[PDB]
Amino acid sequence: PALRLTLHNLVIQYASQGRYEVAVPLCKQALEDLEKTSGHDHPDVATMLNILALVYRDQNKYKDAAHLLNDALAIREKTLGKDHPAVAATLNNLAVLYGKRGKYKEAEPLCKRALEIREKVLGKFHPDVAKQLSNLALLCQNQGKAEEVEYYYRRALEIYATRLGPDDPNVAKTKNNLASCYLKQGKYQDAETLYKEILTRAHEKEFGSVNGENKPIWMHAEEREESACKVDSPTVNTTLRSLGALYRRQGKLEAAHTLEDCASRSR
Amino acid sequence: PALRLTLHNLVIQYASQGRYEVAVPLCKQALEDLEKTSGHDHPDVATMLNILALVYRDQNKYKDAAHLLNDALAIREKTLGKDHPAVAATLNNLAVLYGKRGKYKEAEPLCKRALEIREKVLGKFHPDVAKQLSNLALLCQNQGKAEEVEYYYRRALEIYATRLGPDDPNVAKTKNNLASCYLKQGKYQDAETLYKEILTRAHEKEFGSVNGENKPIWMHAEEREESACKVDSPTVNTTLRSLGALYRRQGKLEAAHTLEDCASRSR
Repeated sequence: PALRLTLHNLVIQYASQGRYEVAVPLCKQALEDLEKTSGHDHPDVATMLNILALVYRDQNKYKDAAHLLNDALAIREKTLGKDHPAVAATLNNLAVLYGKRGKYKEAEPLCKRALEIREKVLGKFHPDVAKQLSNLALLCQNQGKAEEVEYYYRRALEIYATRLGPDDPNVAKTKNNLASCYLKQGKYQDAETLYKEILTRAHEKEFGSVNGENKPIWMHAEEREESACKVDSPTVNTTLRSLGALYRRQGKLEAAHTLEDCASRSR
Repeated sequence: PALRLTLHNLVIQYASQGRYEVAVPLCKQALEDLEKTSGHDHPDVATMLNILALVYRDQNKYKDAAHLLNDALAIREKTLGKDHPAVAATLNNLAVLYGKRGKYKEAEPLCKRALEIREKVLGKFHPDVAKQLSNLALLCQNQGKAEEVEYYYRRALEIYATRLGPDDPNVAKTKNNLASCYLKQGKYQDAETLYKEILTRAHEKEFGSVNGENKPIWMHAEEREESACKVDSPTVNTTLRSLGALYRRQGKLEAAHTLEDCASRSR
């Protein structure tokens, strides 16, 4: 573009940074008009629609915001084509707007496609891609899609656990999420295993060499069923409670009762 | 006993150590006769019947061997009572003899009871329990009771992985055993996950912090499917060949070659 349509454009981003909407929305339009007269339907017209869609979302004009991104998407699909990185960002932004209104059904395909493009660009095992998974799986954690969200969380965990440390929060969060999906699928043992993994891993993040007399809380819980744990971690607390429902289901009531003992003290 | 019936006894064990049977069994009888005249039915007679039963098993006189252990068991149950550690060993030895003749059905309850006693004595999570759970998983495996095998290997792995280091061979061995169980049931995903866990863990036992650009072999294998591992560990080699077979089933033949060529180089 001419350094009119570029400096014009440079301030759009500039004044909106200090959240100065109203100011910016008007300029962006004046730009798009100049662009659609001096070169249409072109990919730049789409980049501007994108910024305008973002500003509308921030003003809670969701109907208007969504409409623009769809038109920016169609422009980018014609020009830059399918599998293009800029098409991936647009699909995500539209999936976001759809999720904000609780339209999960129509958000899933958009998010599924964005992930496919992201795998082509970055590779199947990049962690920018692991985002897309424990985000796309959490699309279907709303839709109760379970067999798919078993697949996507396993794929997600596969990347998180390997590419990042065992003390990374995404690992425990994905494990809890896969744990709930196993519970829903009546695979109680498979859920129990995952919960034990979180607690065992977390026990080792402070209590060194995991000694003979140094056992994780769940072991003491089960051994107590033959009749020192204050941890202010929010994810651990949830794990503590969630399994305290498995121990109740199995009739291991004293263990399950002992699973609130460190969930309500450490909070 | 009198230092006649003790030194008499001391040589039983002594001459049988160098596998000198024929010699020993005659003495063991002479001892049991002296014991049954000078104090019957008593726990020591049972210990001698035990040694006798062991010697008979080694001479392949299985009918005779099993009959004696049953009588030693009944003596120990009367004297030392149920839940006594010495009863546990007897039940295991009788379960062994029954397994050697392919009588798995009648061996399972004996082995199940021995485990219950071992849990009372040592606690639900002592390593010696994981030895029973592995023997118990293997008997069920011979009966084709896969759902129970799955249960017993999960229980054993639970102990091994937690109580012992992640580099402990029992972990990988139990994981391979559970994987085969999963394969037999047609639960290919659950087996694939286990195989990947072994390789990922083993990758971290030399290649430090598991960096972004430092991925495990199976990742490189799958990423290669978009078209440096010499490890002389025998268990790992098996895992590589097994996961390789799953990729072959999925039609990911290039991924399969990657792991297979790694195995055949490290042997």
